[PDB]
Amino acid sequence: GRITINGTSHEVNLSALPADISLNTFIREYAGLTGTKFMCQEGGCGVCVCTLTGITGELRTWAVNSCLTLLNTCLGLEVTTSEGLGNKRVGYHAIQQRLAKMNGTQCGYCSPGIVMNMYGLLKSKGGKVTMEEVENSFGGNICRCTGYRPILDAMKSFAVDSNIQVPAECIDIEDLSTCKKQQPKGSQLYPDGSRWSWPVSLGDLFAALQGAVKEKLPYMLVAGNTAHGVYRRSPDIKAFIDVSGLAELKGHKLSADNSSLTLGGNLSLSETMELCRQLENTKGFEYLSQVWQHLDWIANVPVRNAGTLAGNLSIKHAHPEFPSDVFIVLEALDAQVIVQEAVDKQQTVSLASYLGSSMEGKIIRGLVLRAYPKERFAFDSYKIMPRAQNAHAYVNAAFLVEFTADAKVKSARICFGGIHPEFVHATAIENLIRDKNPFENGLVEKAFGQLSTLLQPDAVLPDASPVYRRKLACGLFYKFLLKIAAQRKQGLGSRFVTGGSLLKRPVSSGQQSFETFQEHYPVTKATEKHEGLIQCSGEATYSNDLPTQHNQLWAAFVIAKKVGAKVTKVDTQPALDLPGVVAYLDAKDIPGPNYVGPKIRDQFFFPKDEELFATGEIKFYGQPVGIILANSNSLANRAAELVKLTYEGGAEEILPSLKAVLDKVNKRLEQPIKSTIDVLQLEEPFDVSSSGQLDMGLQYHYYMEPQTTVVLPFEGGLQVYAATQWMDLTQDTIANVLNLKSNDVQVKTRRIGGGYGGKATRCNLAAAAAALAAHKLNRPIRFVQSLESIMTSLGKRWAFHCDYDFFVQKSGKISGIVSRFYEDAGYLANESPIGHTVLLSKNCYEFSDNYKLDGYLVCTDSPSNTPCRAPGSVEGIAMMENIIEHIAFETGVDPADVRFANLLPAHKMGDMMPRFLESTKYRERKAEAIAHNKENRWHKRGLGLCIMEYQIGYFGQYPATVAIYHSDGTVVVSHGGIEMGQGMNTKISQVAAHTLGIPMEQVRIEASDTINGANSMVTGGAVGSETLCFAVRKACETLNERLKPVREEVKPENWQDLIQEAYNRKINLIASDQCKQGDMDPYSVCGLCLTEVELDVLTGNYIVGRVDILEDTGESLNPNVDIGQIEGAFMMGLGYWTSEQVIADPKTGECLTNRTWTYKPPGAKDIPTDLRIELLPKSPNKAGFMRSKATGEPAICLSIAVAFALQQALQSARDDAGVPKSWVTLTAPMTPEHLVLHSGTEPSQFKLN
Amino acid sequence: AYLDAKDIPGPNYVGPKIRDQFFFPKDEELFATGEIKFYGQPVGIILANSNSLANRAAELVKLTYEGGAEEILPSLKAVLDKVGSEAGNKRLEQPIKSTIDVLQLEEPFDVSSSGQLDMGLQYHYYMEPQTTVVLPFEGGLQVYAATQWMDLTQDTIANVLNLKSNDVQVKTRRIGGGYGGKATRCNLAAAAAALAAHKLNRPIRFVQSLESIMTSLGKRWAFHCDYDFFVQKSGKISGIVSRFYEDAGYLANESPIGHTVLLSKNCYEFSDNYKLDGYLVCTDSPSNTPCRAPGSVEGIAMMENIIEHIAFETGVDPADVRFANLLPAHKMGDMMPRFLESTKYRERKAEAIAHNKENRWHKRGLGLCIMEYQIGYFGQYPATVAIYHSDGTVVVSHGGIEMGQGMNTKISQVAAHTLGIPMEQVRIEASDTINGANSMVTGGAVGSETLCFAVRKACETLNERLKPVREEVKPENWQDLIQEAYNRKINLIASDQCKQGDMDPYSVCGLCLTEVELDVLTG
Ligand SMILES: Cc1cc2nc3c(=O)[nH]c(=O)nc-3n(C[C@H](O)[C@H](O)[C@H](O)COP(=O)(O)OP(=O)(O)OC[C@H]3O[C@@H](n4cnc5c(N)ncnc54)[C@H](O)[C@@H]3O)c2cc1C
Ligand SMILES: Nc1nc2c(c(=O)[nH]1)N[C@H]1C(S)=C(S)[C@@H](COP(=O)(O)O)O[C@H]1N2
Ligand SMILES: Nc1nc2c(c(=O)[nH]1)N[C@H]1C(S)=C(S)[C@@H](COP(=O)(O)O)O[C@H]1N2
Ligand code: MOS
Ligand code: MOS
Ligand code: FES
Ligand code: FES
Repeated sequence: GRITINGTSHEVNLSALPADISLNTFIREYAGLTGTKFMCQEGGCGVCVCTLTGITGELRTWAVNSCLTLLNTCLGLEVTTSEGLGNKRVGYHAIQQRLAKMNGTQCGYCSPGIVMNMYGLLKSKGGKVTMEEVENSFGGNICRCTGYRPILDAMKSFAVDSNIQVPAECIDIEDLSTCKKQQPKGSQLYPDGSRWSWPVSLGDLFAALQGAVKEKLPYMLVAGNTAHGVYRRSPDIKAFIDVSGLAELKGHKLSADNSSLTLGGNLSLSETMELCRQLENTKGFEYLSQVWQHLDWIANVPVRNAGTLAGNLSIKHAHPEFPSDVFIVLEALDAQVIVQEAVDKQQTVSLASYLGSSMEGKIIRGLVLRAYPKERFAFDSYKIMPRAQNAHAYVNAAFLVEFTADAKVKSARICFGGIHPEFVHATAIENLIRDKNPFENGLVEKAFGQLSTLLQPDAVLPDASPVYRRKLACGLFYKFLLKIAAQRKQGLGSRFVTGGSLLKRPVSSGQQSFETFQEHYPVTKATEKHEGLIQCSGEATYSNDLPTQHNQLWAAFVIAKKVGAKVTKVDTQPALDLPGVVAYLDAKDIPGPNYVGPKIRDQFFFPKDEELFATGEIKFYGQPVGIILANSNSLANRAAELVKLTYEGGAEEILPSLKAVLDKVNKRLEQPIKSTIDVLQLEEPFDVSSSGQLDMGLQYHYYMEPQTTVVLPFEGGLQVYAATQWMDLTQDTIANVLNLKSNDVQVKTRRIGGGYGGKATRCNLAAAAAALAAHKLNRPIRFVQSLESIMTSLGKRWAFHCDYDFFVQKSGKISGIVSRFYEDAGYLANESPIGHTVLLSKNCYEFSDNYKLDGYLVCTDSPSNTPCRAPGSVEGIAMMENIIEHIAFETGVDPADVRFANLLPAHKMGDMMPRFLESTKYRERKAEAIAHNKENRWHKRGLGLCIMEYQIGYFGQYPATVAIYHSDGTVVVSHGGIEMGQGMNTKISQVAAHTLGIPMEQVRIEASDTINGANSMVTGGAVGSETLCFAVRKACETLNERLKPVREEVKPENWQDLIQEAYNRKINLIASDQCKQGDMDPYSVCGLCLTEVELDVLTGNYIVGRVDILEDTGESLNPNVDIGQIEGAFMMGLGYWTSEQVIADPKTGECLTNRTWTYKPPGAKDIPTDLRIELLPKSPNKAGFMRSKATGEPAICLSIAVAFALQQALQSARDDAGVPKSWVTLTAPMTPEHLVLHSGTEPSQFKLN
Repeated sequence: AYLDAKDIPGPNYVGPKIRDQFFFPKDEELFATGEIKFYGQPVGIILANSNSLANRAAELVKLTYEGGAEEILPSLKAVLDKVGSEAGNKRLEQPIKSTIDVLQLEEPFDVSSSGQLDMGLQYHYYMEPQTTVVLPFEGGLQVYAATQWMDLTQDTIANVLNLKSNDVQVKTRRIGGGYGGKATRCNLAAAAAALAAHKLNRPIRFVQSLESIMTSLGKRWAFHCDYDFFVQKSGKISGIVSRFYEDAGYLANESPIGHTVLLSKNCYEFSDNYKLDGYLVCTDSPSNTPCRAPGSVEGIAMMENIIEHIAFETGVDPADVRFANLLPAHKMGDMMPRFLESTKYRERKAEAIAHNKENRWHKRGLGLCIMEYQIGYFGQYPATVAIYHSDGTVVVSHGGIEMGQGMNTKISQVAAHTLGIPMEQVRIEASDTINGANSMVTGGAVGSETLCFAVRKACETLNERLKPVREEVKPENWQDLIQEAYNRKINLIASDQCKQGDMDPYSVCGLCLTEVELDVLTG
């Protein structure tokens, strides 16, 4: 057994490894290379992406997901990880260096995956790509920090057509212009009774396959192992047969007369796509440009490189409910399947026949496509997704229409997926249009109506509403007829034409405007990130990058699934029967209080008791009752699912959502905010009044580093390596739950791969579980929570509902507001954001005894909700800006004019807003959207304006130690702050360098720990960076004071001499200080966003176009850091208002949206096409630190501008639909589903003229 | 792999970027490049996948030599026999020239004699062998070094590898004995392990075999003394002439000779009547290094041996020769009479002489030694102390190295005493180059008390901060005080140091009486 990684050979003893070990597990735990991450384990996120190289007799390199690829299919290949491309000593790779120097890495957890995707892309294309291709290729790489713009600028600069400005220190890429697969003979047996075969011929395959069938072994024909990503591979699989090495299952044959194309069953989707580009200029196969487009909508680059045609169809075969895009395309083209059942025994059958017949002992040998000449055949297809890429379809469709000489239908194949498991063809519609001209009077009207009636979609959560899916399938057929009308020069009505087009998305771009002041350098300089290069190279270590410890085990939660019930009996035997499963631990094992929190509690974070392990009534679906420990992460997760719980009782009403509780209205409601106005008096006169609602759901943090703690038993205490924003609380919780001394519980947190609030407190269920296990079993424990564990058992941004009345003059001037809001706490009242909702409820508007505000905390049967970027602040701004927009709507006054009518006097927003509307050309662009909306029925433009005054305040204390080395005058800092991607360390390095008077490069920041970080408050509130900067500058001012007398006496010529002279005098070159609440004055951050959208009314899909952001950052400590904070914050908010959606099962309470398959944050193509950010000039802060303002949180509150833009577009559709002019409740999120449901569209409106 | 001097990025030099006159006056190579200076001089390293294989493979690397020394002179005796005791040769220096060119007696004498004192090398025999483990880490190095001086280990590695000091982090939790042999000789293995870790980008473990340690590394400096004494019948010293020679091995670095001179008079009275000349001798042998009480051993040995020789020439009892020479109104004058009385010296000394008259082949002996040992301070030593708000437990991380001498035991007592909490509540964490940044070597027997001073001072800062809170809330217990301090955002972390001059120097008086029995036929 043999694999090459980064140019080094590894002998693989297969007998000793799991049969199903992933390339990821092998890379991380056996080669010891921790650059390659994991998070989703299912192909959706990209953090695990590496490249394979193998033998036309030429070397091909392609990206794969290391989490999905099985080690045993990689034998003899060369594996490349980020570490393989460069490192500090040998020099960083062009791609690594370009991503760091162009500000495309924050937390850094996605950076290696990004680098290796780009490497894969460049190598597969002989180093020649377009900017468009580069932007198309990162659908599989989720970044939660950068908003992707700088990632796209960096990677686009490698393109032949690059128009990107590259920094002059960036090196040039090597020439990329254009090892053999190992295939042992016979099987390889495994202790557990598993077999691998590496057949070279079809004879060998059928030997292996007949073998497996006769010994009654469940088998798998292994290509990419990507199907696991969609439906988990059965544990019952014993015979693995690698088919990635059979030539006979690859390749293609154009028939002699160009009448048919035969495709290898196990061509990869990427190979099928390259084959499409080659044959799309061949008469009769021009339609393969549409097949290419539909394959480009499937999954992402690495899944398409690894995944195969036959693999996909095998999913459809096993799972009829699976709306395969390969299936719907091939069914519409009447593809034939070559089913082979021995070396000399094969049948060519219809797709439908393949699907209806057993495949036991049989393979797909190939697929047969016939020629469809351009003018005689119209072929088109659709995949409507909730975001731009890498999301399964609401509905997909493929349409094949043959036309006779006199423009009539000879035949039609009209196919939909996402309707119901037995629906394929719209048969009544194919028969309707047969032998007719589709454009003849009344036919399309009759066709919709009929189609609308025959679509009866199922309703299996978490799939979208049946009503949306029916309206979508109809709109798609309409869209097809509009498109082919345009192509065949059939007359259409001016207002209907664009209905047949897909939205224009140009190559995205950004602009940044900011000031720097050389007189403060290195402060206010725009710099790379302190850890940028180590983040991109995979040198940077996170908690789970700790090396393999001897006798280590992995932990996973065992969960209760019955809300209101009590667990009376636990059977662990099925878990413990698996070899490598060691133990189960529950509440009975906890020495100390069964409590997740500190010994001394407060009234904000910790007012309500929270168990580590449930001992009473189960409070939510997913509540942990214990942990399994096993010798692999895979086995721990699988064994934990096998522990059987017996329940006694159960709640007869489960209310797992804010809507469920409020619809039933009580012990679940508390009223922390009670207005001093009992009834609004409104003595002022008013011309317009109305009532409305605002509804905003949960948001999953989606940090790319999962919840992680490693605990080592050490010299009678514990060493804890925790991904936490608050080490002190981790330490406190572990010491309390185990009855230990805190000084024996040492926590080290060098960095975390994002937190956004979700690692403030929810890190401690896993940290305390891991520590419990390490303490009891006296062994290292690794607890890397699965995405499903995190999303099922841990909380999220609090959901928000508001009911309001407003009373205004015809100018939009507010006479009164009554508002009631409810925030969804989950099952515990802890960590309420309601204070900040109230703080920002007035935004920048003038009130006078005329704003009645009542606020309720609501407990639901769901995980305890937690802080998420700008908690309370987002809802406070959303609430007030919504009412502003609703006012504009009812009064007919422009939204800028309602804001002007209501602004506070003598206010910064009064200078900023007019200058912003001037520079963004707001007035002409608003008139433009309206003029366009008048000319077009199915494509609508909106412009949304959001303004804000965000409050910044300080809390807690943060220590910092600074030491100068006498050897060379270089500096180290270890502090109580956590670097989570926000550039705390970058800013700290500039401040230490500025204060001491030395270069930035001479400053290094070390790991945060419970020595130099003892007692430190949680890193959050956006003030972390400036707070640690205050601590470090104070410590450095102490060093300066000690150095001053040595300066004056020896008058040194340089820093090295000053420091050695101070060492000779025994000056202490170590200073420890802190920053505490009150060291700095609090302040506000004013921001404005203008967002432009184009809405496709028929699908609900939109493209966010130009976005303009102006924020007061004061004099920015680092414009690069602050631009990146604004883009990231805005983009997380753009997610909240677009594609991110959490669905709780209304009968069980289970969080159904619990993996990448079912939860969709912004991708690379979901961002604004034109992102322009301005840091306000000539605006020094009188308060805070060094004239600067925080940037980590405020911009997420401006993101509702996107919803305001879709709202204008949706209102224009409603107008055209004849809906009486009426407000539609704004919703986080504004999904395609939401917009089609409220657009007033009816299939009777589907006209050609 | 095999690595040698060709693979060194920076200077081929074991030591700091900025050198002194005591530790680093003379060039020392990591790997030899021209003339081999001693048998066992490393020229490179082999790296292998086990300790056994690495050691076996080292012996298989085939060296070809050219030329070779006329005469190899590997011991103090060899250099003095071949060169003579007179310095007018590159191998002999005279750091100590008596201001007396020739001794003139201002007192008359009844007995004169000449003698020699010969003391050889001593191997430290630390039970943990010379050990360094180096990990590549975020473009830098993590260094797990068995060292008495992290700062020198960091400085040396950073210099030889052309790295920033802040990218070379040394952690030393404890060592299994040092006794001076891990002050500087640790850095041959540490520099080599780091070079390999940096070049090969893998973890390197260097655990030096006993043979490697005793062949390639130095030892307690050997001592030779030639002396004349001139005394009265009583044993009262009229004059001494003393020449001594200390064996440096091939380099003059880390001379103990200054300490030999400081204790040469021990606790006896002299009047411009002690001629002392001291020579440093370079031998074809590993560079010799500090070993427990370097120079102090030889200085006391020299003076006490002269007392014992005087005793034997005059027939006066060794205690009585000491009485005749004691400095006036000295602590030793109070201690020695009480010591001789309580040990029953006079009786046991007579019992041994009586036993010896009766038995030809089984002889008894009684040996008396007295000393005044000088304790002085040098360098700066940092300490960081933190109190946890959760439970009031305390952690310390400092620039001292625990090598068994009980430094952490004493620190915990002092931190506990200063803060007013039980000892059990105090933990000491590993020494590192962050909280121990720039810290001097742990040696000179003052390490423990110097760190105790640094820790006490940090704990006094914490008390000053706790004082206002204690007077305001009048707490029932320490945990309540600490949590109230945390509530008011009092900083419960303090960092401070102890430097030379913070405490006053002093002497340690001691006496020893030893009884032996000797089998004359076997030895
Ligand atoms: C993140 C992600 C997103 C995706 N998005 C989409 C999407 O939007 N639309 C969509 O349609 N699909 C989607 N897919 C599915 C993807 O297309 C398939 O997983 C892939 O095509 C499977 O091929 P494979 O080589 O990986 O199969 P494997 O997992 O290796 O094998 C799958 C099955 O096929 C069988 N098999 C393999 N070769 C043959 C053969 N020649 N004859 C018979 N049986 C055979 C095996 O026995 C096995 O049971 C997605 C997958 C992932 C991971
Ligand atoms: N890259 C990155 N940026 C981030 C976060 C994060 O986890 N990763 N957290 C956000 C949140 S919720 C806060 S409170 C701040 C935390 O750091 P700061 O207080 O130093 O700005 O950064 C913000 N920006
Ligand atoms: N157990 C033990 N005791 C020891 C040593 C040692 O290595 N181990 N070294 C000795 C030497 S040479 C010195 S200088 C000191 C070092 O510690 P101290 O200076 O704090 O007493 O302890 C002495 N006692
Ligand atoms: O305070 Mo930010 O971690 S929700
Ligand atoms: O000073 Mo002791 O380390 S020879
Ligand atoms: S861990 Fe592999 S794609 Fe997410
Ligand atoms: S930098 Fe991309 S996920 Fe944090």
